[PDB]
Formats: sequence, C-alpha cells, structure tokens
Amino acid sequence: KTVVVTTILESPYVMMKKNHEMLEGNERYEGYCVDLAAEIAKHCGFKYKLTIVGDGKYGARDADTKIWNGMVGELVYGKADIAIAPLTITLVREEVIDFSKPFMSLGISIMIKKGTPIESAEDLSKQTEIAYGTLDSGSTKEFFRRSKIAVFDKMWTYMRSAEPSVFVRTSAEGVARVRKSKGKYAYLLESTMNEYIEQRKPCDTMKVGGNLDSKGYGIATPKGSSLGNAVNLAVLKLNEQGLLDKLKNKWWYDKGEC
Amino acid sequence: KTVVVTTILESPYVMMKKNHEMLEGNERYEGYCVDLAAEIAKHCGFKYKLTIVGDGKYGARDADTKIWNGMVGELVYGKADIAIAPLTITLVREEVIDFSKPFMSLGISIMIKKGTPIESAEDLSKQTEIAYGTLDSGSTKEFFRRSKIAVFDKMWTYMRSAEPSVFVRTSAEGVARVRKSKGKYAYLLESTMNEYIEQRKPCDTMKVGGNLDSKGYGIATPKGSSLGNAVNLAVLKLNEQGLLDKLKNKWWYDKGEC
Ligand SMILES: N[C@@H](CCC(=O)O)C(=O)O
Repeated sequence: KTVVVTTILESPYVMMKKNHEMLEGNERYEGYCVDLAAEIAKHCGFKYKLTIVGDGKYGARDADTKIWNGMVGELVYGKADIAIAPLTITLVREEVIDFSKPFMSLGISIMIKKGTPIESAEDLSKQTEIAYGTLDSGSTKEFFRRSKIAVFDKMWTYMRSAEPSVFVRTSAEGVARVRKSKGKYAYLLESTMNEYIEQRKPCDTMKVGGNLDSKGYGIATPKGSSLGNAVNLAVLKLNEQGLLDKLKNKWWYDKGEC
Repeated sequence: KTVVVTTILESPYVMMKKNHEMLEGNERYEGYCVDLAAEIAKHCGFKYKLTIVGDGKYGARDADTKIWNGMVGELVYGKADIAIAPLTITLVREEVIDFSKPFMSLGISIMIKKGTPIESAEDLSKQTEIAYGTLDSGSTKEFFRRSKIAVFDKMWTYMRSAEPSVFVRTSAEGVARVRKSKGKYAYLLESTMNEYIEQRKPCDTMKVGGNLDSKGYGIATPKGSSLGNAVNLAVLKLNEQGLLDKLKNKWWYDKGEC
C-alpha cells in the first residue's frame, strides 16, 4: 500500500542532499516538494516512496505516437500513483490526469542580468539591442505564439524570426544565457524559477516587471484515482494553515544567498 | 434544461446595468462574471439564467443547525445548477460542492481610510483604537474563525466579541463604514475588491500591507454534477486563450478613476 510518488530533480523542489550517497530511500532528497510530500502523506495517512521521473520530463504528448512522456506519462501508464512536482495545470494535461487545486501560483516573468535597462515586456518589445527569448517548447512559448496583445504579438514576431535563435532547450540554458550575454539577453520564464535564481549566488540576475499571465502547479493523480479527493483537501488545508507559505519562504528566502 | 446560475451583486463582478428596470433577464446585468458566464456557456453549449442569490450571501455553515446559506447553500440544496461568482475555494466548501480550478487569485487584505496608522495585521492586532471587521457569511470570516495562526486567532478573539458589531452584511457596507469612520474602522476584504475600490472615486481608501493569505475563486457546481468536468475545462481553455486576463483588465484597471 506504499504510494509511488513521481517527482523531478528541479531546485528547490527536489534536490539531492549533501550526503545523499550515504543515505537511502526518501532520505536522499530535500526540497519544497519533498516537504510537501511528507505533509500530504501525514494528512492522508499513507506511506510513500519518492521516485525521480525516468526521462526527467514534465509531461507532453508526442504528436505522432500519441505517447505521453514525463511525470504525466508515469501516471497515464500506471507507473506511479501521484506526481508531486512543479507541474503546471494545463488543459491538455487536465484531459488525461486529475489535478488538485493549485499549491503554488506562477506567471511568465522577465529575467535580466543586473544593470540591463529593461523594466517591462513593453520595454523589450520596443527595442532590438537586447535579445530575448523563451524555452523552445511549453507554456511560456505558447503564450507568445497565441497572444492577441499587441506588445506580446510584437515580441513573438521578433522571437520567431530572430537569428541566431533566441530559444533555449532548458531552463538552465536560459539562465546561463542571461549570465553570459553581458546584459544583451533577457530570458522569459516562470516567476517561481526567476525568484529562486534571484536569491542564489552569484546574485547577478533580477526579476523585472509584473507577471504576464497566471497559472498554477497542481498535484496530479491518474484519472479517477481515489487518492485525488484526499490529496486535494490536503492541499487546501495546508494552504489555509499557512504551511505552503512557510515552505515557500523556507526554500526561496530563509537561506537566500543574496 | 436552462441552467440556473446563482450569483451575487458585487462590483465589478455582477452589477445592475444603468437602465435595468427597462431591461429583461440576463440583459439586466453586467460585469466580469456576466462576461465569464457568457463565455463558459458558449464553450459548454448551454442556455442559462442569471439569478441573484436569494439571501445575498456567499455561504457559510451554521455551527448549531449545520445548514449552509448563500450561494453554497443554493448548490448544496439543489436550488441552482452552477455558481459563477467571486466564490472562494476553501476546504470546508470543497467538502460539500465541486469547484473548477481557480479563474482568479486573491488574498485577504486590509482596507483603510487614507492616513490611518496601520500597516499590517500585526498592527491591527496590537491595538483597540481602530476597530476592524469582515463580511458576514463569507470566506474571510470563516478564515479568521478557524485560524490557529496566533495573530489571526488574536484578531478573531477580538472581532467575535467586539461591541458594537464589527461585521457587515455586504461588501458595500464595510466600504462605507471605512469611508465614514474617520480612520477608526479598517475592513478585512479580498485583494480583488480592495484594489477595485482603491481606483474609484472618491479615492479615499487604500490597501495596506501584504495579503494575509493566498487563494482563488472557482466556478462551483453541486458535488458530482455532470456540468463540473466541462466547466473546469472551459476555465483552463479561457485562461490559455488570455480571456480571463482580458476580462480582468476590462473590469478593473480600464475602469480606474483615481
Ligand atoms: N469571496 C468570499 C466573499 C468575500 C469575503 O469573504 O471577504 C467568499 O466566497 O465567501
């Protein structure tokens, strides 16, 4: 009756502890989602096993094979009982798995190298010297592609045809590109990651402007799983009790290096 | 098979149109939730009738009789098919009705008459000169009643017993009390409402400090209703289409006076 939890190595959600090689089982891991898993399991009265998603992906459907990858695939295909991770609640995912109400909110945001003369999306859109882009797939890119807002439409037209490519293959790549580009690249990404990186050495990036959209991370379970009802109530309780806000502070701010 | 929508008069979510006595049915109303209802109906392929909740309340469960009032009551007891309203998703409500993923975020916040020497809940809690209260039969009051967070527990202990009563029957009543009390009343209400009022004449109130919590409004249906899955998908679709932010921007900000 041990619950198999799928999650992903993404800081500060799930990280290998300092001495992890000398440790076993759930004790190898630390982070926001590790803490959150422990609290959900306590509330629902279950034992569980943390497992890192085999392919290191969140969950997208291949247009050709129709196969779901990532944590969503592990749920869809019966390999895990619950995903506890920074997994964005999207329409296509909601169609195939069940989600709790969100445990954390986020929106698209702008990361700059400190000293970059940019304070908003409008600022980016009106100029050319400072390049800017998104992950080469997912929620952030799709936001721009689809936007009917003039500023964002202008930004998309620019990003889609910019040379060399302004797209990056991973979050770490986007962050590195801001850091290496001497103020000549701004990266559009989730607020949560932006805010986390801002609190980390070498303390050379900053989040600017308001968020461009709004979405949430949810706990996911296989469609119709009986675990879903209980974990959803657990999320609502933990939020109301102030525990979710505490955990955010714990992992983003309390020991911020900046 | 007309779907009966319960809702509530609350600006800018649902408002009486100017010539409403000369108007019929759904055409009597305007606002964010009126627009949202139309969009959800369109996505979901139903006809509907907007109805204003009979008792003018959001919804709470009486501790003695255990009966639910407000919009929640109308869903619980079978008097409406769906609520499309600024209806906060809470644990106690989630137990008795179904909710979509949130279509708007909010937190409890403090409204003051401008120059009132209060910057935080802590400030309110440490003094008695400036009275403070909340809306009856809503999630803000239920939050304080249930809170084990020390500062909020202290504020509830005060509010529950304050004379004369610090509680109001409608959001508009709390706002008027703030405006008429020469800085000696502060009103605890949701950030969304606070920010709307802050940008309306006579421009004499302000939101102070950070939000006290973080939560969201959901579209609600009776537990197990078939409309639920569909309406939830609609909310996700509308968010991904930019329509929720469009409506927010339309009814807030665009309508600012101050
Ligand atoms: N949105 C709240 C009402 C407003 C309040 O309680 O401040 C509810 O659903 O009860």
